[PDB]
Amino acid sequence: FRKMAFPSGKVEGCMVQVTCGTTTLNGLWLDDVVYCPRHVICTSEDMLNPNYEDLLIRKSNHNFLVQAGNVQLRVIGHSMQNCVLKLKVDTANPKTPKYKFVRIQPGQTFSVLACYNGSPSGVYQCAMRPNFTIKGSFLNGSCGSVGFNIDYDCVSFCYMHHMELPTGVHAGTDLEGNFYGPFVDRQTAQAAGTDTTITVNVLAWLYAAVINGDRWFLNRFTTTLNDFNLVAMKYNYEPLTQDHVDILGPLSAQTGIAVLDMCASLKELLQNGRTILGSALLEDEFTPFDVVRQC
Amino acid sequence: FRKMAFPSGKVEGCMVQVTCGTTTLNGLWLDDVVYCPRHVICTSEDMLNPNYEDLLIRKSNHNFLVQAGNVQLRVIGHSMQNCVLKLKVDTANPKTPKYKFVRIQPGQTFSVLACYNGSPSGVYQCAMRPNFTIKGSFLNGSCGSVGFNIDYDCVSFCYMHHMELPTGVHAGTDLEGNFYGPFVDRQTAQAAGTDTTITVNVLAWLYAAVINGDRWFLNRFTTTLNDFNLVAMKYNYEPLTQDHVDILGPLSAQTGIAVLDMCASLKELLQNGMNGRTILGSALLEDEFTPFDVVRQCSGV
Ligand SMILES: *C(=O)[C@H](C[C@@H]1CCNC1=O)NC(=O)[C@H](CC(C)C)NC(=O)OC[C@@H]1C[C@H]1c1ccccc1
Ligand SMILES: *C(=O)[C@H](C[C@@H]1CCNC1=O)NC(=O)[C@H](CC(C)C)NC(=O)OC[C@@H]1C[C@H]1c1ccccc1
Repeated sequence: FRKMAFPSGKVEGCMVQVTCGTTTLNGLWLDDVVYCPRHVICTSEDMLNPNYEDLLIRKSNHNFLVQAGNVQLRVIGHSMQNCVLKLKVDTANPKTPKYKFVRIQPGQTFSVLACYNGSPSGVYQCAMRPNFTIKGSFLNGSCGSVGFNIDYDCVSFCYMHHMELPTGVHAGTDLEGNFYGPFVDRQTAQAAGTDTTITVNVLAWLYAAVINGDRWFLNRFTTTLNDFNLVAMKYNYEPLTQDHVDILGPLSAQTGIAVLDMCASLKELLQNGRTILGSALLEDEFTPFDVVRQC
Repeated sequence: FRKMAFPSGKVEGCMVQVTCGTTTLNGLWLDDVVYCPRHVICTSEDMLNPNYEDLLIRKSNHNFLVQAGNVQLRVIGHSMQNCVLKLKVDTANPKTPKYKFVRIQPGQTFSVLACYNGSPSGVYQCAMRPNFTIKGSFLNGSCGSVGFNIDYDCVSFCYMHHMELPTGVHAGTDLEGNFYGPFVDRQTAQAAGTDTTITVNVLAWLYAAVINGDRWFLNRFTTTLNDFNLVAMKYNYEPLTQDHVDILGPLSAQTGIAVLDMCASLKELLQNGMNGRTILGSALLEDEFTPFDVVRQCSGV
């Protein structure tokens, strides 16, 4: 059992290089539109507190250089939607997949195709935290990298990268330019809330382990929802609902471990602390969906 | 800092489905050849101890169903090379990347494109353990999935998946059909040796942590290759050579922390544990990043 990204070929086809002044970053070319963070129009000074409306007024279509390999695309329109720029280009991406824009929920996962200069460097899987940050690997030039899931041949884009916070975690927008969490695209110190642990994911992981041999944490003891949720309240785990139980229903079936048998194992691991799938810590960034896909 | 696979696009376009009998697995289609594990030609009873020569003799081209997307590729020939089967096909993959076949060294890493029925489902990063196994995620039907690196525009194919060992680790071959390690493609309990921890990679990871702000484990001490190696041997860490030191040179230069200083820090961590702290978020020492891995990621190649 491994943390696993989606095959990223479908997204690589959409990545382009967008340049404006001395600023360059990555764009998402879908049909005849390139999506990219709006702070591409910003200079050094401007970054501390830009007026994007006024700054955009100062830029014409020709100030934007969209590059797809050894091919320049002509920009012919531009519009600001929230924190993203939509540049209309004269050419439609032949490699446009079937795609949709979604806004995922915290606790959901997606893959990230980290890019630089419109070229992909690597791929990894992230979770959206309850405080609407992600733990990534992004350097300067990586803005415009996107997060996505693949259901069938449909690419669901859900994230576009804009910034690092002083803690070193990351923040960005959906593809309509709306930030996840309270953040603004300005170079100021910004706090994320206190985080918490995605209980439903820890359970699915404990299922993943069982399915893959690790079984030492199981026990004869059992527990109720209301009982488990006092323990969880104390260790800063999200409370478990009947909706979460039902979500875990399918892994319960494959294993014959009732959800609340597994919650008993988790109460005990929480109160008393070997390894589980070779981790010394409880992993909370696999969803039930992820666990079922990989088993 | 993250465990990060190469982008897999160039490889997805080479994955096909190969079926022979009730047995389906994945093949790698490059130019006009499809490469896959040879046990695709086995049934149930054959698995326990097959004579692959005899079994391949009794099979013909029409016995191999190769599907690529929604297109059926006509097989027009079949040879065996070591533990892999080469199926010549009527059409050449128009999506054949520039590629090479390499046999990687233990301690080196590579990306795995996990596939089922010729369809990619996922991608992750692995190391060739010193005992020539890999800790992967492989189910039935995943055989023929490949591991690879990208250097330049060239895909270097280094691994093709064959089997799971009793302990749960995985074993396979290079793309010429030679297994990494002492393993055979037969349904029998098979031992890998005792595994060791890849010391030069652990050091590479400690550099990655310093680069990313995690510094509590640095100390003012230093050591010698010889004095460190006597500790390494005790905790089943590969011994460090002057070659490993020079490989770590570039990361030494960027952090201005001397290799043997970091070895002093590793020494302390092994003898004292992590005292409850973490490092790059981990409660254990990671050994599946090469120095090359850390540099590619901490500089954006
Ligand atoms: C993409 O253009 C880039 C990616 C950043 C680069 C460093 N790591 C990353 O993920 N984005 C930016 O540089 C941001 C542009 C603004 C928001 C329009 N700015 C940014 O990320 O600044 C880094 C964090 C804010 C600074 C900070 C730390 C500690 C105390 C105060 C401020
Ligand atoms: C790919 O077709 C498949 C992938 C395996 C299946 C389960 N997990 C995997 O990675 N390969 C095979 O099934 C192998 C074909 C043989 C070599 C002809 N066989 C295999 O993987 O056996 C599973 C483990 C070895 C058996 C075992 C355990 C304990 C004691 C004795 C034997």
